[PDB]
Amino acid sequence: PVDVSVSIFINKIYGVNTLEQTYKVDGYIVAQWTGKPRKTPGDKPLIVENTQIERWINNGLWVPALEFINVVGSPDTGNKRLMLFPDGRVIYNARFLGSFSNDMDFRLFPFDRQQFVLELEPFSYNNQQLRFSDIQVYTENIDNEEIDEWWIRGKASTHISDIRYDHLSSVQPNQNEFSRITVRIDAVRNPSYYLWSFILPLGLIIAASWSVFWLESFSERLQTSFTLMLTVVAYAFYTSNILPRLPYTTVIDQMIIAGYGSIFAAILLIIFAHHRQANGVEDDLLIQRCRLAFPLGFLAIGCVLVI
Amino acid sequence: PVDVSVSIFINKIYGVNTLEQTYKVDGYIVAQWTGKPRKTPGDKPLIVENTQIERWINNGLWVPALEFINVVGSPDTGNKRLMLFPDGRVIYNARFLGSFSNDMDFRLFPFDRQQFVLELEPFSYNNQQLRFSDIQVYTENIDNEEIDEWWIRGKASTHISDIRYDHLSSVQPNQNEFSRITVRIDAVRNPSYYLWSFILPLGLIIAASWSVFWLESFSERLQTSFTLMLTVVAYAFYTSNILPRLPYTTVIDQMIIAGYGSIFAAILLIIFAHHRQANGVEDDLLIQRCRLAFPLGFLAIGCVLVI
Amino acid sequence: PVDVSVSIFINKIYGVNTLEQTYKVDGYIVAQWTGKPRKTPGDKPLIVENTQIERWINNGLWVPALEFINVVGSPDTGNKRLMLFPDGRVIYNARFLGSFSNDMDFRLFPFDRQQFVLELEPFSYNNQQLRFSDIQVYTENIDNEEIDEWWIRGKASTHISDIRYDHLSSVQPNQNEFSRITVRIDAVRNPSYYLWSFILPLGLIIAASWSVFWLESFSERLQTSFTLMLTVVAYAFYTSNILPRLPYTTVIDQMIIAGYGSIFAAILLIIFAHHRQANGVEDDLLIQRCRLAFPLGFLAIGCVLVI
Amino acid sequence: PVDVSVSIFINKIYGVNTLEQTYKVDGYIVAQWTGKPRKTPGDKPLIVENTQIERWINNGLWVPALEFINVVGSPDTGNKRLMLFPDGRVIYNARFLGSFSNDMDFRLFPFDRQQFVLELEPFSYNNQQLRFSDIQVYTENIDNEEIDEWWIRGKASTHISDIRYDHLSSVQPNQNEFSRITVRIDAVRNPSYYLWSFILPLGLIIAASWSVFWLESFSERLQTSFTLMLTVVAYAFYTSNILPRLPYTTVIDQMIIAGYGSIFAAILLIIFAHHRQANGVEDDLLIQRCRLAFPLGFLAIGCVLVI
Amino acid sequence: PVDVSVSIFINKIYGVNTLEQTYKVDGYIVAQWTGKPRKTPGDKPLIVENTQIERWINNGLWVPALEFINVVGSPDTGNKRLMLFPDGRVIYNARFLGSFSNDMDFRLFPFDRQQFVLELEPFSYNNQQLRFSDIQVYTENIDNEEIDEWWIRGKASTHISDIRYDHLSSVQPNQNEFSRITVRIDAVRNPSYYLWSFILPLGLIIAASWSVFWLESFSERLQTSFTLMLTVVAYAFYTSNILPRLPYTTVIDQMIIAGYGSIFAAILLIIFAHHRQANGVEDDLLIQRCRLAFPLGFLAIGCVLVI
Repeated sequence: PVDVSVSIFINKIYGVNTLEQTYKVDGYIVAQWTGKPRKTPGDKPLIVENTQIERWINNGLWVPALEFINVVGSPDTGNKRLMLFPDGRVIYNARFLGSFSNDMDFRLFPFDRQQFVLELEPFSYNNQQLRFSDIQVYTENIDNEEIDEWWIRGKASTHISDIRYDHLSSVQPNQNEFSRITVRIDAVRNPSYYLWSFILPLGLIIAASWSVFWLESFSERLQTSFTLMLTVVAYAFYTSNILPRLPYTTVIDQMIIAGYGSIFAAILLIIFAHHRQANGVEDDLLIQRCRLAFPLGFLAIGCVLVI
Repeated sequence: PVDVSVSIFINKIYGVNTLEQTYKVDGYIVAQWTGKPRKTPGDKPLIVENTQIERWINNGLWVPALEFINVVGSPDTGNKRLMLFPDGRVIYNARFLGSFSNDMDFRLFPFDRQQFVLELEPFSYNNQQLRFSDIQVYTENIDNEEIDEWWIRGKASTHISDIRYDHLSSVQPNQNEFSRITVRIDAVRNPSYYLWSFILPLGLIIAASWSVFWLESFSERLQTSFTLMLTVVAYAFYTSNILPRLPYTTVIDQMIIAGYGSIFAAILLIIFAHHRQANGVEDDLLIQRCRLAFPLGFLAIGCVLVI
Repeated sequence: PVDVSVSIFINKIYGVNTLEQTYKVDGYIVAQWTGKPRKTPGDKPLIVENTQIERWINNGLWVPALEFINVVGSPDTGNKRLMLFPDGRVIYNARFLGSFSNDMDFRLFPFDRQQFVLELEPFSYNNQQLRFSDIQVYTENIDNEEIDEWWIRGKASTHISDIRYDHLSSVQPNQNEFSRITVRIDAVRNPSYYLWSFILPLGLIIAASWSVFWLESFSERLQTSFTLMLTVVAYAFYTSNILPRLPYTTVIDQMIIAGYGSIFAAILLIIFAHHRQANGVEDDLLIQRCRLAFPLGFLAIGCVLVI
Repeated sequence: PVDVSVSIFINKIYGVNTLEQTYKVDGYIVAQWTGKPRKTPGDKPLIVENTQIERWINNGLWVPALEFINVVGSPDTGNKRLMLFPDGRVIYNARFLGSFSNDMDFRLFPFDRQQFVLELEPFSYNNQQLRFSDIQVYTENIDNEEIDEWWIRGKASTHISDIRYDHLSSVQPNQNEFSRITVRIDAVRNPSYYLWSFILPLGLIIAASWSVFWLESFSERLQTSFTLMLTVVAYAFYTSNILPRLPYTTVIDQMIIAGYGSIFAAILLIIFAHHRQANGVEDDLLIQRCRLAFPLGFLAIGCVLVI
Repeated sequence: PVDVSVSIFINKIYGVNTLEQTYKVDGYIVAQWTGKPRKTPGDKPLIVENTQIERWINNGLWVPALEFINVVGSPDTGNKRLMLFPDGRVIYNARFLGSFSNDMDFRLFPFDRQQFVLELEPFSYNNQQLRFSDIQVYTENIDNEEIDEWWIRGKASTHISDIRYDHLSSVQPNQNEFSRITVRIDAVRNPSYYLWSFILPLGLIIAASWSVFWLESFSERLQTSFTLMLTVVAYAFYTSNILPRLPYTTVIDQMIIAGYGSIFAAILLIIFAHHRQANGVEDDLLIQRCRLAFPLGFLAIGCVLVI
């Protein structure tokens, strides 16, 4: 059972695809195991770069393929390197840039909490053939959080485990529990842009919506909300065009519907005040003057939308 | 006639292109057949990964090319693996991510029922040369439906069949019935986002559109519906920018046309009310009070879209 | 002069690029020619798939490169196959997906008539060396016309010709008339979508534009025409953002100009009526009642533009 | 010093990238030079296609690499062909699609004059080793300019020159004047689409903007210009979203700014007219009748833009 | 420790990705070192182009892989060349196009000062094996600044240094200090487009926003600011649709927020004017006359952003 030691170096995690639930990761893989002692030129370890690695394999060098389980497509592999030591040991070092998959929940945008995951597992060798001895991940990140889209929080989380597959080859003794490495990097979204450029003005839009009750005439009260209605649509447009596409409603999407709700509610109330009367122009002096009622009733509905 | 057993493992179905009628599928293919017994090291199966497979083929290993009939372009092949057994049997395992084609009807969007199809067929070997014995498809997906865009319903539809080509090679006896595996996975679109962020507020727009008749003056009644027209255009725009591009009208597209219609009808009625008179400002108390006539008359247009 | 038989199988024509005058074609090419008889294992036809073809070419197998004259870039080749018959004949079969170029006029969009073209020609062997004997094209298409963007007219038109190049190598006898196969597929755009979702609502806009004349006051008449102006711009935006990009104006584009024209023309009349007087407020009783003049005057200008 | 004759065939120039100053060219390069006499099969010239050229190079065929100096990235090479003559001469033929760079000034859009340039130069061989004897360029183009985006003007300008590099290897005699072929093709933009769908309606907007002075009331005069301002915003949006992205202002971009100014200037006067009084509402009968002042002052300021 | 001299030629820096913090660089690398003296054909230096370089590596030619540290993905390599001199020395010349990463601060857009960086490091050989002797970078650029998006300032900054890695093999002597070349190119953004087409009219919107106080009636004063609000919304959209996406607010983003604030302040003031009274109709003749108060009160808040 060959013991394989892994070391992952993470350079950059970028380009999150919200729709595809995807993120790109650039870095290096280092895999080490001990083989049969070799005769190296001179006696210091022998270096075999890119092209030449295949040539060594053709001569029977065992270099096991390690698969990125949760990779989308196949990674762009940069430089490959084999370091052959005379005492037997082998070090496979290669740089990669890959597109990775993971379950991502974006409901509480733009205050989402995400975790970037890497899953490594031998493609052909089961737990009894190839075994992951240990793994350390180096997240060589730091500083300038206010410049980056994501703020990495913890340090790299690591777990070597054994994955059992129920439907495999015509093999029955016990060859089915491949050993799998799982790396986890926690991150939080930089909410600064969405607060100041979306939440804030949306708030002012919704706030200024309530100012329709301070209008004197009914004709004024009603027609203005059509302009106000037209505003929320215009804002829904600007929102939807810039925010990331998802198959569900976010906090902001809820806020927009709530905006649509306030205006349509105002429309009903304004009409109600005017034509529900006991003479003709009896605009319910108090209901037309609900100028504080549903702004704070909106603060009640606002606190429940979070609940 | 070589009997081949196939097993498909579906990891991810994502990235639907509505216009090209395209969807992406990531997974593994496993194909197995029994060859002439080989003498493997020890007696345990011999493993051959990626690069080395080609070399073995040059030495006379028969590894049949299985074509994905309904693939767009050529799929990204990840790791390749040949498992050679001493008793003869051969197992081909490879990871793939491909863009596949299938007829997709998006008329009743966002309430689609779609089906993702895979069609496997040997590229050069007919039914009498190579025949598909059986296939099981493993959709190891489950849970968290409200996070994913599509909801997979059944397990997997499977069908091995024989395709006759009328125009083929220089063969006339019977080399023309290639065997095809056809895998079908049914899915329904997650309508949650589109209902709350598109359907609902559109309804309120159309709803509030009719409130233009509760205006007192003729000028108020008329001028306001222009703002209302401008509202539907703005909403039609917001719709088009976000929704999937199609070469036909959807339910949503139809609602928008209906929006244009309701406003245009009111325009006609409002002008009519004022100018259908025996003096000049005889605004027909019944027609200016079509405040219940065509709002629920629109519910007839709504039931006709359902019929 | 080697006689070559060609068969093109068209699977899907999609992805028309309006600006580049380009369309994507997925399908198979089959080329057959008769060489000197071979000794195949047994006597059974020999099959050579992908990788192995190059090995045969290195050993002196003549497989002429057949170039797609009008392809942009180089096509995505799927599976390749050499079928070598013992009587001599050789069959090259390969799947391809390519982006093809052709002159495309989109002026009378969305009512275009286009034709999808393929041009095959030997890359290195002239007519006296290699000549295209015959070609059949199989467009295994039919049905689902109102689900698809294009309606195919013919089945497939073909023309084998000899292309004379006037400026080539320092060769003078007669080596310059390469034989070319040209396949043509006629198609018509399904204008239904653009009619209901673009032509129609634009029409309602222009129509309701004319309703500016049923307004009483001058201030109403003029101020309303500014909201009307803003609506057409809103529509111009919505149109261009969704419709295909071209280097010229379409039928839809002209309607938009016509909308702008009607309103600016209306602006001129409305101002004219008020200030062209014999007192100050003598609004010309007939010119203010141009409520029918240019609605049918636009239908006159509209019907003349069709000429 | 090997005399090399080159012939460039241009099939298609498309896909201008305004920001990157890039354009795509599809075509063929043909290179001919005379080597030491060969003994060819039969005695007529030998043809070598794609794959086989590398094999010939491995056995000592000198095929010099010709670099596209102004290519961005590395070109899509189609078919390669070596034609080996017994009298010595060798003819290299290959099809290419490449993205080329050139300084492109788009200031006077959509009335650009552009020139598409190709620069060819040997990668490793200087003027005394390899020299370009002559070059002819064939633009096999013609007809239907009103169908294409760019109108090719000239035929093709040609220039073989000697390029001196001052910093190369530690080499000193005179090995620094690589011979370079420079192909230039002039073209003019088809302004039809931009004129009718952008210049004109923008023009009508700016013109009709001035109709703000024929309004009676101050409130009307002022409030209308807010709708007028909102229109230019809408138009700026529609323009910029469709127009090519640039790092400078175009003619059309200038038109838009001119619109903002016309409207803001109107706002200032309208406020000015009103509060510059001998009572409160004494609007200077001539300043309210600046209905002719700055419309023709706009044509005076407009012609200065030509200066 | 092999002394390697490097020379980078920068052709084009283009395509900045604001979110990914990425820029594309086209150019050449030249690497020179002295090997063991060779016997070259004739006696003049031997040239080895593209394909043949691998062949030399197989026969034992040491050609060290020099890795681009801050490269995203793997660069597109154009022509490769090995120049082998008889005295021993070897020169590697290769053209490259790569996407590079660097910390990029875009806060003060469109007035960014950016620096484009290249980082070279040997992939497999440490400081005691391979040492960077010296490096010169040639940015053969100059002139035509008003045409390009970025204005290159310096002549290019250099830093040859030694990077220590702390976590590698079970190696203890001193092999962990790879030598790294870092090239820096300073650049400034061409702000012209964003000033005239974004900064300028946005200011006019804000300026004209204040003109709401020159309105006489209360309803006019209040209702007009809703058109004004909708305009800033309209403008926020146009800004966002054209300007580059970032995870933080820029000056322009701030200008828009300043607008939303200015208008909301007016809404509150206008409402305040109307209802804070000692009679009923005391619309503060003085506070409605803040027509100069917060135009300069906005200039007080505005000048604070410079400090």
